[PDB]
Order: sequence, then structure tokens, then C-alpha cells
Amino acid sequence: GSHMSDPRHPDNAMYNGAVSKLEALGERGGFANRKELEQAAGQIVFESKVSGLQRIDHVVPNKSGDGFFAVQGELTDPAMQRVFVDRNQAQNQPLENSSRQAAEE
Repeated sequence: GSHMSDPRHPDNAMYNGAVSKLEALGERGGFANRKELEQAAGQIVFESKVSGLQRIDHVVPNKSGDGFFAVQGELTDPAMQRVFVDRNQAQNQPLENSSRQAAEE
């Protein structure tokens, strides 16, 4: 999450939508605690703002729950705007555990 320091940033009110969409989404996001909810939402609204989203109408959790799709409008609506949200931001993939270090043999 970002921009929690600068309150004049329009993500503050949009964040409430992000959290509510995930709270509505339920266990589909894979939320161990409310913190997970607010973390993902804090990433959602973040990726949303930088992508140009003005609201989160619907949120679709990726299969692994590593990513969330925040869509403005409706999934059936041609003017829907959709942004892929990395659950733990990062700078390539939603880093959860890319354990593949097998350089011993």
C-alpha cells in the first residue's frame, strides 16, 4: 500500500471500495486475516490509481490468489477497465514463493 502519508490523494476513498469488494469477494481471495484483506485492497487501489481506475466495481481473484483483477464497470461491458493487481506488489510477479533453487546437481 502507498499514499497513506499524503491524504489529498484520491486513493483514500477508493480504498474503501477495494476493501469492500474483497470483503464481498470473501474467501475467494484467500484471506487468512483481515490484514490480508486490507493488504490486497491496499495493493488493488494502488495499482488501480496508477493504471487509471476511478473505482473498483468488481474484483476477480486469480487462481492462486496471487493476483486480483480490479474491473471498473462490468465484466460483460465493453467499456470495462481492468487492472491486474499483484497481491504483494513486487516488480515482476506477485512474489509468494518461487522456490526453484536447484543448482546443487
